[PDB]
Amino acid sequence: GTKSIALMGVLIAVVVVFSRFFAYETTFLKISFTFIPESLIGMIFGPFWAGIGTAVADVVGMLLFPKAGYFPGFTLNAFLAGAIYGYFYYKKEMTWQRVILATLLVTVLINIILTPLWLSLMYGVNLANFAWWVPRLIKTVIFFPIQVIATYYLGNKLFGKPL
Amino acid sequence: FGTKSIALMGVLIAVVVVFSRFFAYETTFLKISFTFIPESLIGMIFGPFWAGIGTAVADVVGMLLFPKAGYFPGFTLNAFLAGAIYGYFYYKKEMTWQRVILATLLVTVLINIILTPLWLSLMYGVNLANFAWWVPRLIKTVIFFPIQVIATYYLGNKIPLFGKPLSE
Ligand SMILES: Nc1nc(=O)c2nc(CNc3ccc(C(=O)N[C@@H](CCC(=O)O)C(=O)O)cc3)cnc2[nH]1
Ligand SMILES: Nc1nc(=O)c2nc(CNc3ccc(C(=O)N[C@@H](CCC(=O)O)C(=O)O)cc3)cnc2[nH]1
Repeated sequence: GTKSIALMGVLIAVVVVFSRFFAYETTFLKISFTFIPESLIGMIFGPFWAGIGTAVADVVGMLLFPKAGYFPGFTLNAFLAGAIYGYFYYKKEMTWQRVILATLLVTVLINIILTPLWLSLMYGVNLANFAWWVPRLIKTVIFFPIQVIATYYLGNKLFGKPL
Repeated sequence: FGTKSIALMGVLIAVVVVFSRFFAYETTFLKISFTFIPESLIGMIFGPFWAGIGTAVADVVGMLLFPKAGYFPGFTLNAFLAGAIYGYFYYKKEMTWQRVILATLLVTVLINIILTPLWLSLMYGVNLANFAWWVPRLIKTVIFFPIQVIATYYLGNKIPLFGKPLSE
């Protein structure tokens, strides 16, 4: 489907933009707004194609802007986001309950279980430092509210040609 | 030098004990107290230092009564810190979003995550970190922190103050 493809291209483009220019990016933390386009992309296109949508959005991301370095497991992250967004959100009506438990399953399962894993995995980390976790946990706990408010709102301002 | 501070405080300590022992969720290694509401009132009423001692003793009568689960000091070290934090942010200064958040944040990080699991380390003996030994904890801290910024903020902006503020 073309129409779907145009949409996808633009959306992949926006995800790239968020991660691209307006994130807080430092060596062991990024603060971006890369959750918003991806949940719209989860809503329109559903789990598998939101998954692929965002995974390739990441790889386009690093092919363009590589200085950060490429680590495989981060693109798995992208994919999971898509699937999760899509699976919770495509396409039941947004419910505080479920903007909430999507958003939880994303924060606990990709942000504190896995991203610390990747860096640990191929950056040399003394995981043992649990003063390593303090910015990560300040953040992990501050932005969940932001994320939930924003997602709810976006969720509740026909989607397009998705599937 | 307190004639009524003692009586009313006794009453608040009692509220704390009930909220703590009678009314809230628990299992080994984790809990949701809803004692932040009365312990934050004491931040608001008593300034930091007494609120700290206030809830420290609220803990210890808490355990004079309600013996099983033993007594462990560093938990009452938590209790004094909670009191003192709510005391420092909420007494004599307006409670706004910008500061309910930074109190609830310092209690949460410094006590619920830096310190409490560190006492659970010594008593029950599981020192090591486990993905996901922690996790029910982290689930609880990240789901519930908004509940406290939305409950103590509203504690700070009320429902039917009437008589006299910030002295009583
Ligand atoms: N494939 C790949 N894509 C990337 O964009 C990438 N970027 C970096 C640059 N370094 C970083 C910096 C921060 C975080 C990080 O803390 N990520 C949080 C996201 C928080 C948010 O978006 O709000 C995470 O949990 O993943 C990861 C890698 C390194 N390898 C990569 N590898
Ligand atoms: N001194 C003392 N005070 C207590 O309140 C106490 N309570 C118990 C009962 N067992 C438990 C069970 C759970 C938690 C607990 O995890 N408390 C945490 C909840 C988690 C969090 O920090 O978010 C807390 O908030 O205090 C403490 C004691 C045993 N010894 C004590 N000893």
